[PDB]
Amino acid sequence: STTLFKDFTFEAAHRLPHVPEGHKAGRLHGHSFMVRLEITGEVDPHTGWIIDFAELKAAFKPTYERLDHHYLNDIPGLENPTSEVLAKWIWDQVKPVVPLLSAVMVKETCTAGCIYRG
Amino acid sequence: STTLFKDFTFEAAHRLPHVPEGHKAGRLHGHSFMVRLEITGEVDPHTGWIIDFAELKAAFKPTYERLDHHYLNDIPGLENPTSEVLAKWIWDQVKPVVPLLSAVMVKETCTAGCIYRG
Amino acid sequence: STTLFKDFTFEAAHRLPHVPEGHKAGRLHGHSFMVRLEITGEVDPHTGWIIDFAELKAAFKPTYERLDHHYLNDIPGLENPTSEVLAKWIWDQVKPVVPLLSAVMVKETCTAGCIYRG
Amino acid sequence: STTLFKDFTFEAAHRLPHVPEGHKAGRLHGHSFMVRLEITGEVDPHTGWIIDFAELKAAFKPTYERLDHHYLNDIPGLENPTSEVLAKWIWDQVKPVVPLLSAVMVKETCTAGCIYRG
Amino acid sequence: STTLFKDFTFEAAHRLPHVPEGHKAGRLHGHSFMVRLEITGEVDPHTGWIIDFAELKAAFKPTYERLDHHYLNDIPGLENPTSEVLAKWIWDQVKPVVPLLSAVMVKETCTAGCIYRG
Amino acid sequence: STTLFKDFTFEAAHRLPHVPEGHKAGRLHGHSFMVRLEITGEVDPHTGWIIDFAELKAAFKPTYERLDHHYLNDIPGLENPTSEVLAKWIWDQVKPVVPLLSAVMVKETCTAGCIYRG
Ligand SMILES: C[C@@H](O)[C@@H](O)c1cnc2nc(N)[nH]c(=O)c2n1
Ligand SMILES: C[C@@H](O)[C@@H](O)c1cnc2nc(N)[nH]c(=O)c2n1
Ligand SMILES: C[C@@H](O)[C@@H](O)c1cnc2nc(N)[nH]c(=O)c2n1
Ligand SMILES: C[C@@H](O)[C@@H](O)c1cnc2nc(N)[nH]c(=O)c2n1
Ligand SMILES: C[C@@H](O)[C@@H](O)c1cnc2nc(N)[nH]c(=O)c2n1
Ligand SMILES: C[C@@H](O)[C@@H](O)c1cnc2nc(N)[nH]c(=O)c2n1
Ligand SMILES: [Zn+2]
Ligand SMILES: [Zn+2]
Ligand SMILES: [Zn+2]
Ligand SMILES: [Zn+2]
Ligand SMILES: [Zn+2]
Ligand SMILES: [Zn+2]
Repeated sequence: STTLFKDFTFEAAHRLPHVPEGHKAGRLHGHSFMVRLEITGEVDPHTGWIIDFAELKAAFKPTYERLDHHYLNDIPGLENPTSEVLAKWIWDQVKPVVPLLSAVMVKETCTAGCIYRG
Repeated sequence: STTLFKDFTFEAAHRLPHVPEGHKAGRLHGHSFMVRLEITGEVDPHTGWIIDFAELKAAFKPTYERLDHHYLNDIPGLENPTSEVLAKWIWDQVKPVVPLLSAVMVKETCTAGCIYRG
Repeated sequence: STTLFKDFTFEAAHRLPHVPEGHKAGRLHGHSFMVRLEITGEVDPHTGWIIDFAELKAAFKPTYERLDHHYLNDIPGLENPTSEVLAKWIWDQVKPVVPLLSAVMVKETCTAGCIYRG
Repeated sequence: STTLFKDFTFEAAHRLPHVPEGHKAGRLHGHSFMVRLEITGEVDPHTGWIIDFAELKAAFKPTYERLDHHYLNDIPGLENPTSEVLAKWIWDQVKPVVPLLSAVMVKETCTAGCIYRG
Repeated sequence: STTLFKDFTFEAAHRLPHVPEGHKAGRLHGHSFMVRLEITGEVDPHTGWIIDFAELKAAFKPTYERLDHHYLNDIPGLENPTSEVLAKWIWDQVKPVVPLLSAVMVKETCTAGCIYRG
Repeated sequence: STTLFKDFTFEAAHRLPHVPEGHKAGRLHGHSFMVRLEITGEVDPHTGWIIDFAELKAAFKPTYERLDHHYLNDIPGLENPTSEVLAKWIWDQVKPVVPLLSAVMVKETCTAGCIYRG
């Protein structure tokens, strides 16, 4: 078994609407978000790879454009943009064009994140 | 499933008591230790998260104050303070208060660590 | 000569109001900003330090709290919140309470920043 | 169960022979490679570890010396030196001298790599 | 005084011609090179910046393309491609187009590097 | 002007003898300490360098061996081993064997350090 992964970062704004009154996350703020796409599958004997890294980047690119330098709450499905909802949403957007996807990781900060799978 | 993780670092001294005579780990020394706490669970449809990262941080804290800026060998159960032993010890202290705990990782140095699960 | 520094991270939203329209920075977005404060001065023979790292952390606190998990455009003096303007703005808030401040570095992203001095 | 891991970096050149003529990986180039060896086993009740980190390092050394500061295409088995092939290859060199080995990870760049377990 | 900086990484092979016979840098190998371009200048009142990060990026591009996924020794002026020689050579390419340039840093590996300032 | 730099890390214990009664630094503890040595001089036309990175690693080794996996307080001159004192102390050990030394930086934690320059 072989797993490949590629990391991306994007700069965005968000706010959490269902947190308690005066919770710091309920104010408009932002992060440099780290996402990791992980894919599992067979290695081709000839090319020596599961899929070209550049090909994983290209598949993620339209989702990436929509996230980077944007305000996440304005994206349908992200109206509650926690790390967990974000990772599921990314899975849902990318799984159909990367059928070998087996994990998506979202880090909001250098110290805290989330991993979504199947 | 969805996993959450939060990272902490604490600064401590320790010594390994059972290593051979010349061994550098037998001398009083210290490290910047890194701990990752991992938990696995259901995402609440309303809050959009498993628990607040800050809840996690708050639960580890009593344990954190005991490790940070201390000499590990003086803590009961850490009298042989390897990473393997520390990881299990941290699991035993934190699992009772975070039942969703699914792994603890401890890194002594930037290049070396271990993961205790179940 | 001896210089000390301490690093801080805060999560915030901002947008640049004087970019041509269509410029990515003109949209509401965010970053995990890193700030480095740098002081220069005489080491006390008794304490062995210039001042305590925690004293530096404490003098920065009221400024830190205005920036962390906030929208920077709403802070007066920050209506054009570029890295350059922000480093100056922080200098200006922090120099009165830390007279040995010799530099302020602001990093918007992991790959890009600014340093302000004197 | 408990898992131990150890990280190494080696500096190397390589080119991919089976990419289309345009492709940038077909040019002679290089990377600071990162490799992680992962072992899973029983923690000895006296030593308090699975095996010494230093032992894992000493076992990887001969493989390490072949990789470091070398051109990978000249190494038998690495004539198509992708991340995937490197992972499996390292697995193959290392599993016989470290039977606890449970994963090998190779990172070609900071944001991209691959995990192998047989 | 304000300084701004921007980091880039590129993947390249090289080798050193003037080291003694068994020296490891004399073998064909590679690295993930890191370069930091630094500029110093006045902050414009309207833009709030010295120049856009993206402008510094665009000026460096023709030079960056020559370096990434290439063999350094084949580039004229880089037949002895040490960090020191690389740093000066980048300065020499970029300085004429970016007169505000005040420093070029190169790092071959995570822990070693060089800074050229004219 | 050209400057070259090399980073090292060592694992050590210390405590601060001159902090008030309850100060956490006054307890026995430890750090992964990072040290950067910086040197400044002329690049030899033939070697393409100031000195070999490995040469600087060799000049620092006897001093490095005294710090790594050791209790700093028992080293003469380090009875009060703050970052400031340690950076001056390392300068003092390293200057006589590296006349081109222009800076020593010491970092105790990931986010706080000291730079001493003569
Ligand atoms: C910035 C941070 O306060 C906010 O983004 C936040 C706070 N707590 C959180 N907690 C969880 N579990 N998930 C999150 O995304 C999350 N997010
Ligand atoms: C500093 C380091 O030598 C010492 O803490 C050390 C050395 N070797 C080790 N080896 C293992 N397996 N686990 C450890 O915690 C460990 N720990
Ligand atoms: C998001 C980022 O592109 C935007 O914040 C941005 C773009 N270019 C920039 N350029 C400079 N010089 N300073 C900035 O703060 C800056 N900031
Ligand atoms: C340099 C880099 O472009 C080249 O080494 C490259 C490109 N795409 C890749 N894609 C995969 N899947 N694996 C690789 O090792 C890989 N390797
Ligand atoms: C990779 C490394 O072994 C080799 O490239 C190397 C070794 N020692 C060096 N020493 C100096 N000063 N500069 C270098 O670029 C340098 N470069
Ligand atoms: C571990 C940390 O609490 C302790 O070593 C500490 C605390 N505050 C400090 N403050 C200064 N200025 N220098 C130090 O070395 C220092 N060192
Ligand atoms: Zn947030
Ligand atoms: Zn140790
Ligand atoms: Zn921005
Ligand atoms: Zn490559
Ligand atoms: Zn090299
Ligand atoms: Zn300390």
